Amino acid sequence: KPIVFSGAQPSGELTIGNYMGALRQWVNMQDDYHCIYCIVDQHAITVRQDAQKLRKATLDTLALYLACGIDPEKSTIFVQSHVPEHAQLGWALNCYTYFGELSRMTAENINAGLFDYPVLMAADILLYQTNLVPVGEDQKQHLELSRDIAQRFNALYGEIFKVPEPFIPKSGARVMSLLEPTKKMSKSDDNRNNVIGLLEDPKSVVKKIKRAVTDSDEPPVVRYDVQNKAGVSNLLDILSAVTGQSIPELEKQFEGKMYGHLKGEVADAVSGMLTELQERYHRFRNDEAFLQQVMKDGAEKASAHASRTLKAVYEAIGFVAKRH
Amino acid sequence: TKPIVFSGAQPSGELTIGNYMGALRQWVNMQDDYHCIYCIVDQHAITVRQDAQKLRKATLDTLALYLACGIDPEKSTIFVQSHVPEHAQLGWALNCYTYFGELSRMTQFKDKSARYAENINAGLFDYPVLMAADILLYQTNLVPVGEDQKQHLELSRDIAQRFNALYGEIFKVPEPFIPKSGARVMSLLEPTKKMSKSDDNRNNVIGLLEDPKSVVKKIKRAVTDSDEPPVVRYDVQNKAGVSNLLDILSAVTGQSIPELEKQFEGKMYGHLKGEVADAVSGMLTELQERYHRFRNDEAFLQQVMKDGAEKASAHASRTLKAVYEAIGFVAKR
Ligand SMILES: Nc1ncnc2c1ncn2[C@@H]1O[C@H](COP(=O)(O)OC(=O)[C@@H](N)Cc2c[nH]c3ccccc23)[C@@H](O)[C@H]1O
Repeated sequence: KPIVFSGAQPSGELTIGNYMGALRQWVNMQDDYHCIYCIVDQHAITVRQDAQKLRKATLDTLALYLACGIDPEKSTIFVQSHVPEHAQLGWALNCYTYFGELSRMTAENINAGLFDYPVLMAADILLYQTNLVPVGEDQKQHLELSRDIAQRFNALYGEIFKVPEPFIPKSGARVMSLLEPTKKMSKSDDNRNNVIGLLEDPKSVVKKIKRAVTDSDEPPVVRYDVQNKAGVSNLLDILSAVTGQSIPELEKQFEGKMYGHLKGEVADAVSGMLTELQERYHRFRNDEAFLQQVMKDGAEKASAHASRTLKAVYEAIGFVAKRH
Repeated sequence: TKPIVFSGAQPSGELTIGNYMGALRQWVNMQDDYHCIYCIVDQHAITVRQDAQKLRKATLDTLALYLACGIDPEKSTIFVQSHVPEHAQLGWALNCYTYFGELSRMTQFKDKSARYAENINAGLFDYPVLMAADILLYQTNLVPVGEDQKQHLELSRDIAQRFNALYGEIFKVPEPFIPKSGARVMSLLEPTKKMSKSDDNRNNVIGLLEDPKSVVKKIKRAVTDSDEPPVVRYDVQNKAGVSNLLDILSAVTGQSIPELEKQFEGKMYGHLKGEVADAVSGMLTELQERYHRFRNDEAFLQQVMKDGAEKASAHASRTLKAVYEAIGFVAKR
C-alpha cells in the first residue's frame, strides 16, 4: 500500500475549489493509500505572524480536514511541530543540499527560514518513506529537490529513502475565480470576492455568486464554452461538481433560462454542500478533547514511522546512537 | 542557581593546542565557578563531509579528550549534540528570526566555502543558527570560545535580543568568554594563519593526541624571523612566529608576556623553542596518559553520554516549550 504525504498550511482558508478539487478526491482514497496529512506549523513561521492567530489557525485547519472527511483512524493527521524528527532530518539534509540549489529556487533582508524551507519540505516527505506527493505547479521544483536529495543520499549510503513521485492524476473538478474565470480559484487571492470559502454562510454565497461575471450573449444562453463563455461555464462546472449532474444535463435543464436562474441554483447547491460541512466543522472545532486526542494519536503514529527513518539516516551518517 | 556556561567542539579533524588554549582550558577552569554544559557538536561537524566510521570514532575521541583535559562529569553536563532533538528543533525556529544577509557575511562560511568548493552546502551556510540554538537552549550566560567564533557568538546575541523583543524574557543574552592568551594560536609554518584542526600540512599543527616527540620536532622547525640579533619580543606584525611561540608558552605556564620577555633577555630562539617544547611536551604526555584510560573504557563513555543527554534534555525541553508557546504553536500533549 503506497504512502502519500500532504502538507497542510495552518493559514490557508480553504475554498470550494480546494474541497471539490483535491480534498474530496483524497477523502475517497483513504483505504487505497496510507495517507499522511501534516499540518505544517514550522513552515508557517517563515512568515512573521501573530502567535495566537497561528495557534487558532492550526486547530481551525485540523477541524476542517476532519470536517471534510479525513478519518484519523484510516489516515495519519498531525501537527508538524509535535514530531521532532522533522527538524532533526531537516538539519541532516541541509548538509547534503547545495547552497546553489536553494538560491536557484524560482535579498539580504529575507529570513533564513524562507531560504531553507525547501530542505525541511524534503525532510517532511522523506521521513515517511513516501511514495506519492500531490503537488501543485508552485511546488514542483520543491518535489524535484526532495527527489534529488533522496537519490544523492541513497547513492552515498544505500537505499535509506524512497524516491517520491508526484501524484499525477487531477481531481476532475474545475473551479475558477468568480470575477476572473480564466484564473483558477485559489485560497491565496487578495480579492476574496473571487473565492467562496468553506465557512461562508448562505447570504455571503448568494452575494458573491450574483456578482460572478458572465457574458453579454443575447439572448442569454446557459451553454458550456470555456473560450467564449468563461463565466457561465465556471458556474456550470461548479454546479456539476456539487450535484453530480453532467454538463449536457444542466444545459438541457437551463434551456430558455437566464443567468439569474443559473446563479440562484449554484448558490443553493453550494450552500447545501457547505451546510453539512460547517455542521461537522463547528462540532469538531468546539470539542477540545477530541482535537487533543486526534493530535496525540497522530503524532504517535507519525513519530513511530519517522523515528525508524531517522535512526537509519543517523546510522548511515555515523552519529553515535543516543543512550536511552 | 549558578550562571550557566555552554560551549561545544566538533568531532572532526583532530583537536589542537589552539582548541585547548582558546576553549578547553577555560572549560576546565570554569567548572566550580559556574554551571557548565559542554557539547560534542556532531551535527555541526557534518557541514564538512565526514567518513561515517571517522565521525563515530571522532565523537568518542572528543568525549574522552574532554575527560582527559579535566572536564568532570560529576560537575559538568557532557553530551553529544545529536542526542538532544531540541537543538535541531530550536535551530529551525531561529532560522525564521535570522536574516540571510547576517549569514552570507560570515567569515567561517566564506573560508570553508573557498576550501570546500565542491560541497558548499546549506548546513555550512546555516551553521550559525544551529550554534545560536545550541547556546540559547540552556539559558546560557557565558560562552567560552576562541577569537575565531566571536562573529558567530555576536549573531547569537542579536537573535536572542530580537526574539526577546517580540516575545518576552525567553532567552538569556549570552556573553563571550575569550581568554587573554591563546585565543588565536597560529600555524607553526604560517603564523599569519590560525592553527587548523584539519590542516593538510601536519607540520603547522600541535595535535593534542600527537606523539610528543613529533610535536617537539615541529616546535623546533616553527618559522621565526630574520632579526639580527635574534630577540625574543612580542610583535605580531613583524615577529609573528616568535610572538605565537610566546603566546603558546604564556598559555601553558601561566606566565605573562612581559615576564617571558624579561626571562629571555640575552637569549635567542633556541631558548624560546626549548622552553615551548618542554612545556608542551609535558602537557601532552600527561593529557594522553589520562586520555587512554577514558578512551578505552566504553562503559564509562556510554554512561557519561547517557547521563549528559538526560541533564541537557531537561534544560533544553523547558526552553523549547517556552519558545513554542511564544511563537504560537499548539503545545504537544
Ligand atoms: N587556532 C585556535 N586558537 C584558539 N582557539 C581555537 C583555534 N581554533 C579553534 N579554536 C576554538 O576551539 C573551539 C572548538 O573549535 P571547533 O572548530 O571544534 O568548533 C567551533 O568552532 C564552534 N562553532 C563549535 C560550536 C558549535 N556550537 C557551539 C556553541 C557554543 C560554543 C561553540 C560551539 C572553539 O571555541 C574555537 O574558537
